Order: sequence, then C-alpha cells, then structure tokens
Amino acid sequence: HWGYGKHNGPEHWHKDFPIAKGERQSPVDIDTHTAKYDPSLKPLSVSYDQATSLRILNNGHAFNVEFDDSQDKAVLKGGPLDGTYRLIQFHFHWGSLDGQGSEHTVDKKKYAAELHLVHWNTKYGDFGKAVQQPDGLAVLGIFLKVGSAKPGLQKVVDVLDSIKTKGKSADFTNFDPRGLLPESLDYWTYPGSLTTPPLLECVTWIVLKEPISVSSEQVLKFRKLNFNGEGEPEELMVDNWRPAQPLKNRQIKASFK
Ligand SMILES: NS(=O)(=O)c1ccc(C(=O)CSc2ncccn2)cc1Cl
Ligand SMILES: [Zn+2]
Repeated sequence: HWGYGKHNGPEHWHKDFPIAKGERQSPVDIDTHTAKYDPSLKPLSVSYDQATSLRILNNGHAFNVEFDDSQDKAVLKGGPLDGTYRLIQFHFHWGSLDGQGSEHTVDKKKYAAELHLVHWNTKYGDFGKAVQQPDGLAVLGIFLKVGSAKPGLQKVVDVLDSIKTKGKSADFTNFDPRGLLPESLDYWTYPGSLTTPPLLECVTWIVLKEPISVSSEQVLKFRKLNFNGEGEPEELMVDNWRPAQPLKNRQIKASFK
C-alpha cells in the first residue's frame, strides 16, 4: 500500500514503518558548507569491469536494473567503507518536472533525478541479512541534471517501453553501469537509511559531488512509466522521491574541499 501519492506518499509512511521518524533516515539535505572535509577518507573504489546485469524490473515504485551478486563481480570498496560491497541493483528517483526529482539535495538544490547503485556488505552473505545490519548496505547516489544526453544511459531508456507497468520485467544483459558514472569520484558520506519502506537504517550513503547530464528526451521517457499495473488506469510514475529528512545528530563528511 505505500506509494508516492496524496494518500500513501512519504508523509504517511510512518504509520506502517515507524522507523520513518527514526534517528538516521534518508535522504538529507547536504549543506556543502557544514559538511566536514576528511583527509583520512580514502578514494572510492568502483570495480564494475565484471558486472553482470540480468534483468530490468518495474516494481511499481521505480525501475530496477538487477545484477548477479552471487560472486564478487561489481564491487564498491574504499571511500568511507570497511569492507567489500557487491552491486545488487540500480534504480532512479525523478520528478514530474526537471526542477525536482532528486532525494538528496545540495544546499536545498533539487536535481532532475537521482541514481542509486545499491551494494551489500559481503560479510553478511546476502542482501536480506545485510539490511538488518547497521553497516549492511552502501548506496552510491549520483545526481542527474538535464542538458547533454548520457550515451551510457540510452540502453536503459530504450527498454522502458517493455516494462511500462507494475510487475513487468525484461531481460537486460551486458549493461555496463560504468557508463553512468561522472568523471570525478569526490563524494559526501553519512550514515542513513533506505529511502523507501521498509526504511531500514542500514545504509552508508556515498553521494557524488559531480552530477551526470541526461537529455530532456531521456528523462521524458522515465516519466512515461506507470505506477499502476497493466489492467489499470494510468498514473504516471513521476515524483517517486522522498523529501529530505531531519539530519539529527549526524555529520556529513566530504572526501574533498
Ligand atoms: N532508495 S534506496 O535507499 O537506494 C533503496 C530503495 C529500495 C531498496 C529495496 O531493496 C527495497 S526492497 C527490500 N528492502 C529491504 C528488505 C527487503 N526488500 C533498497 C534501497 Cl538501498
Ligand atoms: Zn533509491
């Protein structure tokens, strides 16, 4: 039942998932001025050379591109992290308009969209167990602005017609998520949560400073997807973002000045 509308959107989630109001919820606004530079933060290590995409799914909240995470193929490590985290899926949040859509904000600035590359700590053996741990997940957040097309995104945009409605899936092999990365890997990092229910507080958030550019036509195709299932009245999949949540104790660290 949760969703992104007037009656079941983020303001209502706390009734089914009381952790919605917890001590380390995401996303947050990143105040770039108060984020602390940390010279001891390591470069982020993204090894996506051996990534095996399997499938793309409309889950009725977003679309997921899923990866084979049964061996250490596509891994995140270094940066603020202490272990190896395997890529399990990526998905996006986006707006009804180019002026909004990102979950994290940068000095209150909203980006047209936000990419989440979700990874789980190898120590916990699988994603299901990892989410029950305070360091179980590492999510790499990348902002999208609208200008130039991202050539590496087109393969994803062209299959969306095949997964229009809730519960549809399509095979989606040999997609290289390295084509979604910006140039710089400078990042902010803070401890947080899933941004959708179950809102589990198991995430180390690694948000890239440098946004990627996507074309107006690429993001327009995101907006043609549907929250509803195939038998049902059309509700465009738009505005599937959770607003910034209270920072509370937390400190956001920066890998850069
Ligand atoms: N917006 S986000 O924080 O990157 C994010 C959104 C959805 C999910 C899920 O996997 C939800 S499905 C699920 N979640 C917990 C336990 C069993 N299944 C995971 C993440 Cl990290
Ligand atoms: Zn997400």
